[PDB]
Formats: sequence, C-alpha cells, structure tokens
Amino acid sequence: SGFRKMAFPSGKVEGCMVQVTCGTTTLNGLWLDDVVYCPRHVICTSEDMLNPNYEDLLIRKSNHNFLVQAGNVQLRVIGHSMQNCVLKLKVDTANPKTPKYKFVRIQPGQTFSVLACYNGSPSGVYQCAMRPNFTIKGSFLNGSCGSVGFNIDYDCVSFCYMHHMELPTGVHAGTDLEGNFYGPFVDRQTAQAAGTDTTITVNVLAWLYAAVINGDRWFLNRFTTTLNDFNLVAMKYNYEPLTQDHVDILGPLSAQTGIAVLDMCASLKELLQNGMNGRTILGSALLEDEFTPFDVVRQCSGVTFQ
Amino acid sequence: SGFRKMAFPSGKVEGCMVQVTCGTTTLNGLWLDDVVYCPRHVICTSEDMLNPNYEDLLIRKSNHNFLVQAGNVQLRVIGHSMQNCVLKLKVDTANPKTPKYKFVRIQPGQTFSVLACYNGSPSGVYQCAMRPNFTIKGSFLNGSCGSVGFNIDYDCVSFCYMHHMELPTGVHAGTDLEGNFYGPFVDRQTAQAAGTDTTITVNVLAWLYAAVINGDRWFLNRFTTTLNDFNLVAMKYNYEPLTQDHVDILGPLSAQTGIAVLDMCASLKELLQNGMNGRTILGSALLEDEFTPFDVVRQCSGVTFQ
Ligand SMILES: [Zn+2]
Ligand SMILES: [Zn+2]
Repeated sequence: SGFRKMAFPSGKVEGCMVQVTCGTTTLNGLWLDDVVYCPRHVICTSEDMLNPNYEDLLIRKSNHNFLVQAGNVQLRVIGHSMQNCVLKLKVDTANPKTPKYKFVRIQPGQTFSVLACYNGSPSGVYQCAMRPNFTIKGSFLNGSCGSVGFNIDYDCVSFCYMHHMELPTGVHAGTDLEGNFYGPFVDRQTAQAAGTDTTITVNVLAWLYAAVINGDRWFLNRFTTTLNDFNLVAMKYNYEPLTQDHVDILGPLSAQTGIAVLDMCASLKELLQNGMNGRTILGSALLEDEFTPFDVVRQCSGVTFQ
Repeated sequence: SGFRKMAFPSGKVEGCMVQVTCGTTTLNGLWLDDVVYCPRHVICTSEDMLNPNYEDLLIRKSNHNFLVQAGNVQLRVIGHSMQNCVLKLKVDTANPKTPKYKFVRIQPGQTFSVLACYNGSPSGVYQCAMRPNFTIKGSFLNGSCGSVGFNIDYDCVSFCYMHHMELPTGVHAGTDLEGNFYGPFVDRQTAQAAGTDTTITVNVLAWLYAAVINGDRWFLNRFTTTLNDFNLVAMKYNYEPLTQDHVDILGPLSAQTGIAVLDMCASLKELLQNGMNGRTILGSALLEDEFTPFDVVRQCSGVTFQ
C-alpha cells in the first residue's frame, strides 16, 4: 500500500527529445517520425517577445536557420511550417526511437506527466494537473520551453502539453501539440491574467477514497448531503461544481469502499467548513486535487506499461 | 520558477528491469551486465515467509528453477548465489541496455527515485527519502518487490535501493544492491518495529531556502538562534539535531539568499512553536523534509543528465 504522486515512466519520451536552436535562441523540441515540434518563439529574441509578429519574423527564416541536434548528431531540416503556436520542422530522418503515439487535447482537471528538459536533455519528471483556469503549477526554468506533458496507456504515448510560458504570477501556460494554447494565453511577454484558480472537486473526492482504501479514515463523518446542497458549499470555497458525470466516474471507488458518493461529499463539506484541526490525510495537511479518479484506480491496482 | 518533487528520468532503469519467477512466486529483477539481481524471497511461498530458512530453501533450487523474462525473451540462467538478502542470477547474455552504473549505500536523509514495477514492467516513478529510521514512505503493491531506487549523475546510474517489504505499519523497507537491509529489518513476515520517525532537519531548511528563492517569504522572522539552542527545540519536536556539517552543506543556499543558516534556524523554530496559522509554503501546509540541499540546487539550477 501507500499512496504517492507518481509520474509515468519517461523512457519513451526521453528518446524523442531534441535541441532546437534558431539564431541565438535555444529550446527543446519533440522528434516524432520525421517532424520536430517546438514552440514558435524559438525564432524570437528577448526583445521580440515583448510584442512579436510571428508571421513577419518567420518570413526571415529558412530551413538552414534551424539547428536541430539529437545528442551529438545534427538532423537536416528540409521544411518548416507554423501551426498556431508551434513550429513543425520536417527533417530527412525519422526518429528510430519514435513510440506509438497520439496528440490529445486534455480537459481541465485531467493530469499528465511532464519531462522537464534543458538543451534537449532530460532533467526530471513530475505529475501535473491542467487547472480549471488552464494553467499548471510546474517547475520550469529558462530554456525549459518545448518540454512536453504526456500520458501513457500500454504502449501508446498520448502527448497533451508543450511548455511555452511562465506568467508573471509564477504559474505556467502552454499548448497542445497542435500549437493551441490551453486557456486564454498568448506567447507574448505581456501581463496576462488567469482567472480564479478553483479546486478540482472530483479529484479531491477520489483522493479521499484513496485515503480510505489506505487506512486514513478519521475524516469519515455520519452526514450525507445532496448535489445541490454540496455545490452551495463548493461555490463558497471556489470548488468546481460536482455533476452526475463526476458521480458516475467515482462509481467504482464508491463501490469498492462502500461509501456513497454523496456521503463522501458530506465528509468533504465538513472538512471545508471545519479544516483539518492539525491532522493530515495521506501525509498532507491540505486537500489534494491533482489525483484523478483514474489516477487513484491506477495506483491502487498497479497498472503497468510496455 | 516553481518547485516540485521531481524524479530522475527513468529511461536508463526501465531498460534494466526484468521479471523473475521461481516456483509460483514472481517479482522484479534488475539486469546489469550478465547478472540479474532480485530479492532472495523469490524462492519463498506465502507460508515460507512466516519463518524462512533461506539457506535450506535455496539448496532445493537449481539454475533452471529461475525463469528470467525480459519482454517476451527468456534469459538463460547459468549460475545463482545468495548475497545477504539478494539473489544474483548469472545469465548467458549481457544486457545490451546496461547504463554506466554503480551500487551505493546511501545515508539517512538522502533522496532517490523509485521506479515502481510489476511483473518486470515499469508502472510509475516517484521521489523518496531514506528516513532517519531507515524506512521509506512509498507506493508498493503486491508484486512490486525488486523495484529499485536510484540517483543519476550525468550518464551514471547509482543504484541505492531494492524494495523487499511492507511493514505492518504501512511503511516500506528494503536493501542496498549488496542485499544489506537499511535499518534493523529482516525479510520475514513477522512484526517489526521501526523506531521514532524523526524529521530530516537539514532537508526542511533547504526547502525553506527553496521557498525564499521562489518568492515564499512570509515565514522569514527577525530572530536568530544558536546551534545548541535550536537543537533544544529540535529534540522537542523529534527533529534530527543540526550539526556544522549540515550548516556547511547549506552554505551555498545561505550565500545565494543572504539568509544566515542560523537565521533560517530561528525561522524554523518559530514555525515549529507557532505552526503555519493556516498558510502554506511552496503549496504545502506542513514542513517538507524530503528535499536535500542538492535537490534544491539541482532544481533551482536546471541540471541535466545524458
Ligand atoms: Zn521560451
Ligand atoms: Zn515480495
């Protein structure tokens, strides 16, 4: 037993990571088949990022202005194109390490693993949730752009995130692999507001079920509630409203533990109104919302990948 | 910026993971050069684990009683031997995926990444500290035995942990790669006490420095203290005593932030005596002690591995 924030094994994504340089800007690219994907602001100087015209900046670039390096090996660039906020660099060599993969646009509340990279080289791996306000709370230093987020299902890597920006508030923003930003963000160094950062209610509930499965039971109360009455409390505490879809997804955890979803809702409501009184739940002193219901089942069942 | 619990990229260790079966017991092995390392209780039935005589049990086993499988490929076992609590299985094929590696026995308080495995297959990766009482708080289900813990420095993997046991208290115990248990534990299903689980004081201090580097500054007080007076408080709260070696290791973080180590000690003492009053530090509502001073510097500097 025990319960930990876990990232997916990252070996499949390590084999795809390259370094992309244009002029004096260097960041990370993702090399799948004969295409390298990277943030389009590889073509930007520090000054350009204040207010870039990406079309006009890219006009000045040719294939040979893009240096793509994998280890100590130069990939030859035979074509380039801008898709929303990503560049796609056609290279003359397919990555022999390409895994079975997909591109997916994930929903708010879903989670994924980030392989933090610098100069094309892997540095570490950690788990992230796409917040309801479409930011992520990550660990990204200068040169980490082009790092990707992904999920693994058996032998298939589902890429869902590419890192582009740190907001002046210290949280992080990026795109799917088609270059479309999550949230209302743009790849420009200007002040950008993410709205209210609400809590992923269905995720908090799955984590409470994981706690019960692992023996943390103290917070189990003897109240129940209703969806509408719980959501009254949830809105007060800036929690996402719980819907029957969310109840449905929690079904298996409800079944395994014998705790009706609305009973857990009443327990969470009490935690929201009373705090934790100096106690912890699965080693944490606040309510954790970056575990999905599938994350819980995955870890309480030991799913493997090949 | 931002600060996250980060595991090392796990691709090098994934390439070494195999499945080992003996009779009806299956667990994980580590395949480096022409040797497979796995916990010796692969030779045990459920009944045997109550009180095993490993020498007498192993006498009954021959090379062919050990099935070692890598993917869909059978490795031929040409020799076996027991080193403390690990078996070493000589195979007739060197792992072509073997990285540069070392075996190291880490010290209490140091950290490492665990690649949780089942049936020889990677399931996820997470960061762990060797607690002062020589347990780890992990996520290990049945069949996770033989999973390893490691650190990566450039192109060299330093294996430091192999998982063997869950204690009846729910924490975890295992060996170095020479088969020697961390702590006073034995590979037997009998009740085993780990002593008092104290807090890794130097680690908490490094994390407070990481907080300051990232803008979390509220806890900075205007007291200082002395090593002896701080340790008076530290013993009351079951904190490891702070030594000048620990002060020395914090030197660079002290230098970068301008906060003398004993000043941070006075801030921690106030947190210990007053709590956090409903606030958080780097997104946590308790004091985190599973980041080493090197973990902080690594993440605030962006060290890469190849
Ligand atoms: Zn960038
Ligand atoms: Zn076992």
